[PDB]
Amino acid sequence: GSSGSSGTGENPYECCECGKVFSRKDQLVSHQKTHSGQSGPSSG
Ligand SMILES: [Zn+2]
Repeated sequence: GSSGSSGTGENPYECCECGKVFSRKDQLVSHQKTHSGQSGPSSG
C-alpha cells in the first residue's frame, strides 16, 4: 500500500513548527505562542 502515509488526516490548525494539530485555533494560538516568531524584550 503506497499512498503517501505522511500526515494521517488534515486540519486547518496544524502547528508546522513541530507538527501538532488542534481543534480550535484558540488552542493553537496558545501553542504557537511558545514557538519561533517575533517575540522578545522590546524597547517601547
Ligand atoms: Zn508546535
